[PDB]
Amino acid sequence: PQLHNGLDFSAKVIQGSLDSLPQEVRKFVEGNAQLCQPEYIHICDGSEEEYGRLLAHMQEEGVIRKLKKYDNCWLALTDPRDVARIESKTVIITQEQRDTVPIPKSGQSQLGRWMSEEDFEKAFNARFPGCMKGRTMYVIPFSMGPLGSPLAKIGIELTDSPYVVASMRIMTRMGTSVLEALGDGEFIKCLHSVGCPLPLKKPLVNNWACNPELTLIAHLPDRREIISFGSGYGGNSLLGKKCFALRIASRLAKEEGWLAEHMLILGITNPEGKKKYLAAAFPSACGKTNLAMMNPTLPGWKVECVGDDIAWMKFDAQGNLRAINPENGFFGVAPGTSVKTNPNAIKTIQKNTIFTNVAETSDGGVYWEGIDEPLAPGVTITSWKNKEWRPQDEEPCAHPNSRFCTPASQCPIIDPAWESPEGVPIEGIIFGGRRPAGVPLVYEALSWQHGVFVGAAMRSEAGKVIMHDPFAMRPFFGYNFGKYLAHWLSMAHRPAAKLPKIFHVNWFRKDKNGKFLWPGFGENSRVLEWMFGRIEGEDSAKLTPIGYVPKEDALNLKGLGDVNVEELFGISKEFWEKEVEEIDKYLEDQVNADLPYEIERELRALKQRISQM
Ligand SMILES: O=C(O)CCP(=O)(O)O
Ligand SMILES: [Mn+2]
Ligand SMILES: [Mn+2]
Ligand code: NA
Repeated sequence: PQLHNGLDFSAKVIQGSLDSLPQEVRKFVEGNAQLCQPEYIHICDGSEEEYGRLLAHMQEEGVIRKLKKYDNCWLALTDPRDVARIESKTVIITQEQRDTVPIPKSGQSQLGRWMSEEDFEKAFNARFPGCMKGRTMYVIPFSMGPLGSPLAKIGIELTDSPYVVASMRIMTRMGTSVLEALGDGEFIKCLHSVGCPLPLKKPLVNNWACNPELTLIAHLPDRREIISFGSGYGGNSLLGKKCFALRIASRLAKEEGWLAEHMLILGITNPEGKKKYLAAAFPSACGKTNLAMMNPTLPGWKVECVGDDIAWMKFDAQGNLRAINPENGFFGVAPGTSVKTNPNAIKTIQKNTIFTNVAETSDGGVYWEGIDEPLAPGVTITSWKNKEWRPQDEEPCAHPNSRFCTPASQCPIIDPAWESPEGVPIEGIIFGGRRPAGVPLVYEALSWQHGVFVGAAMRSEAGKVIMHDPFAMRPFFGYNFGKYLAHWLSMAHRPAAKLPKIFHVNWFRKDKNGKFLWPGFGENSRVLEWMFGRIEGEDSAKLTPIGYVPKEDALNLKGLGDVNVEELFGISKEFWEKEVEEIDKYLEDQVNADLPYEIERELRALKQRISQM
């Protein structure tokens, strides 16, 4: 309907048709075109042609550089103001604050950031009107999870960033077939703008459009909407990555009886052909990608990657905990990725990969701190800041949060079931963190409820600072963490549910001198072997106040040197008295009225067991 000419955006569509879009998709696209005023609308088809052309166009405009050493690899260097997810500008909108975050007893909440609907509407009106003037609005239809999966969920992302389009093609399954699969079904509304309408009011830095001062990443779970403004970077712009897959999804999971978790998924096979799938939640910088793509040292063992970041998990009718990786690629921290640390990642990123904020070598290759391979004499480096770089320099050549964005299918050890619509059966869940002192290499929770507590109690070294990161979900809870705990605990009361064994690992315990007590990397397969046997009901465990640890001689330590098993598995009453006390204070403050009875009980139990040693 029109008395004039200015609501139908059909004349502005440069690929696809508004008419062919499902009713509700058209309304989403058109309504936002009316608001943001793009010059053009491009309905993404996800084709190789679309992709290659968009890359070459970004290359034309100096937005990306081609890396000539590799096969179809690209490099983007950002405005230094726009280099990471910004938690302090990340918010969830609900009617009641308590539905989003528990109300703390003493201080400020570390478990989320609530914004009122009233405050958001003002913030929105101050940002989005006219924001895409002079730019193309790209419409990205994407599936989170295998296209056929009953566990999968579909989104539509509108963006004015070609970089976002290119990265979303890698990180999700996107294009025409998603629109066709969707039909008149429900979808998550994802709206993004770099917030730099043309003509530019402010200087463009490093050909990277962004609006740091107005950056805001919002989630409206009740409206099924993600709305993000001002950042073109990673988690802020690739709206499938954290906004959808963790924040919105955890809330949907809560409603629908499943789990959306910050977990890798791997499949491990023993030398007798028996295969098990495990999930693991680690905070930042704890070797998550390393574990997911591990090359095991133990003969006859195999490790295969399903995913390295997000797990969507639901018990089936038979009581199996079925998991899918909702992503289509890996968005990994580049620095520290070497042949020693992650050889399978090295093989993956050789081809069809977008790199962000890494150094470039003079022969068109990539470089970063901790890459652990020398350059031929003559090969020079250009840093992520587009300046000549030298190993003697005080500044890093790559940004510490620099990234590779690579197709999952390219992983040489990608699991054969990684896109099976039914998902894979999880038999073990692993929590862990960086703890230089006190916390043994591996322990097993005494029960499901103790296991939930272990997840709740997670702390990790960020003078250094040890901080809480329960379930590795601290920046990602879609709703009240106490209710999230209650949601986990409720799984035990599902009849037929086969509850996975819960373990906790510490690869990072140091001796008195500051030296790691565990070699790690591929040797972590020895810990995985113990876990495997424990799931199989093997008598390989010793009871301690914190859970079960390996018996003496239970862990395969052959081929290692003289590993200090005494200091590695040592548990001190003094350390754990302090540990349980600060967990108690943290939970009381941060979770307060919403702490489930069973978590308090697990806490009392632990205090009691420690009091008796
Ligand atoms: O969201 C981002 O930009 C970073 C993703 P991660 O924190 O999993 O490396
Ligand atoms: Mn992550
Ligand atoms: Mn119970
Ligand atoms: Na740039």
